[PDB]
Amino acid sequence: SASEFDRPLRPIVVKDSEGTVSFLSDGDQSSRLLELVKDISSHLDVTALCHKIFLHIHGLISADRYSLFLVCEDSSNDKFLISRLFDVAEGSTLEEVSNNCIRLEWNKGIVGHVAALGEPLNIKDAYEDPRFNAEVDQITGYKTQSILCMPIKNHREEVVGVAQAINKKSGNGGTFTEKDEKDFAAYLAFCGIVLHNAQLYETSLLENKRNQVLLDLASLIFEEQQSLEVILKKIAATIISFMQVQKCTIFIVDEDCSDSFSSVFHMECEELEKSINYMYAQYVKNTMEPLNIPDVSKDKRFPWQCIRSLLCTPIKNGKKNKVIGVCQLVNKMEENTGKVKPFNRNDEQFLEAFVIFCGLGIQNTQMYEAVERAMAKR
Amino acid sequence: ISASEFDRPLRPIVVKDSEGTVSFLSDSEKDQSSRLLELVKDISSHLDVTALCHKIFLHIHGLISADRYSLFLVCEDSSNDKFLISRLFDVANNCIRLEWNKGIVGHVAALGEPLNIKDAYEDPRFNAEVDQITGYKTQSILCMPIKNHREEVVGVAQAINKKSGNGGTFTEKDEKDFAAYLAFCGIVLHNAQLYETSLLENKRNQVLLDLASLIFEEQQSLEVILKKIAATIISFMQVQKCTIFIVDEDCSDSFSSVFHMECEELEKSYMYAQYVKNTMEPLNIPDVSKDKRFPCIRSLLCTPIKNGKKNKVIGVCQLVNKMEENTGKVKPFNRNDEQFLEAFVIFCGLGIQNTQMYEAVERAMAKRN
Repeated sequence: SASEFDRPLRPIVVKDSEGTVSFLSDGDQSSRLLELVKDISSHLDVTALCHKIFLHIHGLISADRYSLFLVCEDSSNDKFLISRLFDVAEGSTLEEVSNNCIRLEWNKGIVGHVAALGEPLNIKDAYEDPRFNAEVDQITGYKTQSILCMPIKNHREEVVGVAQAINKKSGNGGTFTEKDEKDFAAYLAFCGIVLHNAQLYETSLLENKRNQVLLDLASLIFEEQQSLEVILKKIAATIISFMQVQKCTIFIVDEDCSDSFSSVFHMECEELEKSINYMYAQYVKNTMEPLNIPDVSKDKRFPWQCIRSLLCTPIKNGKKNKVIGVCQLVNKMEENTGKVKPFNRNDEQFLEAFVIFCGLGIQNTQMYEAVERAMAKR
Repeated sequence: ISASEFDRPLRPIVVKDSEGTVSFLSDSEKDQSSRLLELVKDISSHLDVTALCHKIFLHIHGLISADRYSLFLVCEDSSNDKFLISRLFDVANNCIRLEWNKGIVGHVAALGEPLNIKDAYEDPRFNAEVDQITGYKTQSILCMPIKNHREEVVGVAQAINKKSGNGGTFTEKDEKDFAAYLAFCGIVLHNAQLYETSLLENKRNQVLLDLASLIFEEQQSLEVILKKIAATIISFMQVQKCTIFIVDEDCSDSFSSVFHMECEELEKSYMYAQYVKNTMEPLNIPDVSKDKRFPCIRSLLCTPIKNGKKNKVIGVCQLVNKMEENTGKVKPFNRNDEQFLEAFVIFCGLGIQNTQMYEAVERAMAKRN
């Protein structure tokens, strides 16, 4: 389902030349340093690679608590760091990676900001920092003294990661060295590269999986193109499922009266599945392009549980001109919340590809029902 | 766009499940001590295998000092038969290709040990045909293996003929400097390959995705549709003849009838099918004239078009003479070639199947008229 696909990926489908539409795209530290870079260099797996980095910074330079952060980016290009790899309280755990996951939005927090500016930070007293949040420090009676918080960038200087060290170990009540930066920041510069390769590889693995899904759904709907009702159910069921939405509603442009709608098929997302607000359908037919509305109680186009976010595409046929039906998704839901987000590019992008086959299939189902209506004229 | 640009090892194109149903969800998935680093830094950014090679090529230049330099990339086809290829080769266009244990290099490949060669005209493995034709004298030779981290050999690089005052061998300490840098190339090389295989696994999904939009466009005639099918299969797979057999609708060990296209276009309308029909499984005959048949038709792929629930055999697909491009030369089928057809057959299944049902009403209506 659609929500592990929610970083930025390439289009599923591609136009060319009044785009006919297609799928097919186109000394003895220096010494040590090395031994390390070898050790990461072989990891393409971000989880795996992240662990190995976290491990590495540890004996990289001397302090009390370390933290790694990984930049992320949903499909709407909104970014943010998360970390499950967090030094805590010292002999004291449910589990390690404790089911449990920090997440800073972009530019908030000491790290937030390191990120968003991509310059390192060598604080001597955290409490002097206006972006230190002392809530944790307070509740657990740790004393956060000194902070090393450096960005990790890929070769193009993009920030992919932040990593910081807290409270330099010391028996002279000390700070983080100029040297101390360097060693830490050297080793990171390698990470930013290796890591970035890791992200790009995992994007393709995903980019794949998405297409495998698409192929499976392709086979599914195509199995039984003999009853409109039959086939819409599978389109409807299959979508509500993968898209995590609340309703789906297919409208079939009528084959004779090329204006209005002969059949209509609805489906709520606790499964029931049977046969009254045509405004968006008629728009998207007459407009012939998709409709994405983050929420309708704020869209000046359409006289205003209930219908917040709308992503409503049109099904064209073969030869790619007549809109033959329309598809109206309603109310994407944040995964396990049930909150209600707006459809982002992902969802737009999958649907677009999906209804190409939705088209083909509905069109040929209709053919069948056609011939069947011939036979019952004698 | 040819089956043949996908001829390396890939994930299973389909998983079949406890009981019939093939899915596409596959792979269960979501000092120069300091001077070296400058070098490692520079390659590690690269996931393009070309671009990463060109880079390794340069580095090795500044790394040991020798007259002619070359770097060799291991390769691999659906069938797991490794060669080496190379387009970076000081002769100080064209692309070398060595089979697996041939040559010096192909030997250091296959043994993945280095050869440090003091005079070349002594090593058995050497041959002077080329020195001779061209007037070079090969002399000393450092040939080193490039391993990724699991110690497997992904490439070979070599340096021929030291530059010296005293006339030089290749130093106990040149070997090291080299092997060294080569360790890193191993690992980066490997990932870059890994990346591209992925990239390739996805271009595959879009070939299918495409050549399914193609099929299910109109399913209103068994004649139309098999043309569309065969036509594409022939170009895609690079064979001379597609023959689609459709099992008798009615009952059952017959063959209703039969499209057959060869590879220029349209004129249409005989054992081999049979065997698949009955077995229910793909058939791979390298040489068609050395099996269980008695006999052009040198090479045979026959795949069974199954059906809805994937337990009956709707139909059968067969092709003749896989012929590598750059040639025309005929040639057997391999895992790639099976796999793509294994997939393309599914949709073909539903494709056909669904057209059948339509004609089953064209033919209900030819009982009146």
